[PDB]
Amino acid sequence: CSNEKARDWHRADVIAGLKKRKLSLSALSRQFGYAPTTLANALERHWPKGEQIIANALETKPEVIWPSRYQAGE
Repeated sequence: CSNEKARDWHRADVIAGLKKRKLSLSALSRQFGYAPTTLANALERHWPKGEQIIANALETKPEVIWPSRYQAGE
């Protein structure tokens, strides 16, 4: 019924995976300035630039945390 964690990283695979080192949507938010609400709402809101902030911490690409949303190829 609820896809919640459809194919992308669970809301917990995001924070649990990231927080596994030293990251929390609350810290990355004030580290750049955007209130904690912005970073959080960046999970379902229209703002692909918010995922860059998170993926940047893993030195990876957002296409790795949300692959089923990106499929136009490369």
